Amino acid sequence: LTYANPSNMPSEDYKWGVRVANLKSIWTAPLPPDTRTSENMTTGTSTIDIMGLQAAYAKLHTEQERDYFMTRYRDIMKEFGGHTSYDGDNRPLLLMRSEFWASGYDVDGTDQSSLGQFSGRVQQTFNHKVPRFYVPEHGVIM
Amino acid sequence: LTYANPSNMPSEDYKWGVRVANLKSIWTAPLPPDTRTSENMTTGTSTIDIMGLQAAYAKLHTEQERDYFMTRYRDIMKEFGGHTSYDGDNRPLLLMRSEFWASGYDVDGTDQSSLGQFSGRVQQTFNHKVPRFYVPEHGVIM
Repeated sequence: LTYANPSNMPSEDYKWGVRVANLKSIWTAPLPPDTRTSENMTTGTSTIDIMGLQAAYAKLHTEQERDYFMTRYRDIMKEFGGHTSYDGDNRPLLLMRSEFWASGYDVDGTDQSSLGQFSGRVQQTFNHKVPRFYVPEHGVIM
Repeated sequence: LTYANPSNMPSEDYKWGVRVANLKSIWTAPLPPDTRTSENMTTGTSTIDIMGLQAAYAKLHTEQERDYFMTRYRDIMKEFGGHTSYDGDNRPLLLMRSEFWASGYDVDGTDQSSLGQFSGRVQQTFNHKVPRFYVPEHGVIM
């Protein structure tokens, strides 16, 4: 999202915020669309290079990995056994994360017409704790 | 060195002796020059034999090994899990081996002109011990 100014983002993207991804299903987490279903190695007319073939496989491997898991530098790095500071790739630092399921209770209708009818009331008490944190430089915590 | 007589070997080869190999570097221990950089398998025009290919790889393997490590019978044998007497391949038997680094000291010049000048003097005491050895047959110990 290379939006320059909020006056550039879709009305509802900046009203309620941009759309997050659905929870992993089979159809809701397809393989990367640019995912190769085949790979050609230009061969000779009546011979193939047994050693070239080998190599062909080594390259496709490196490609496949980038496609499926290391689409991120910080990611192609980690698989090298190294690490990259959130300062190497200018990524906001995730300080804390809370997740929970919100619930509530049903309200029973009791008049002549809506007796046997209910309305679910979702009241969920939650709490989130961001442990003390040392701010290296000036910035915002979102 | 298939020299017949010393009158056949180069002047300096038989004056001071034949040249030994440099100490392993990157450029001083290249891969065998006859080392294959590719290997063709003659394929059909619009099909390859998936099983033939497999085989192709088995042969190249045996070739590659001979090229890199078993250029010697006694060597292609050892990788079979066997052994060959120095009598199987008529090789001189290495009885003892000593290796060391020779050093010395510098001599300080002290006249008007060579005061601040030095000459390195390499005096190295060494010793070599050939443990007792049972001579099976008549021969020379070099």
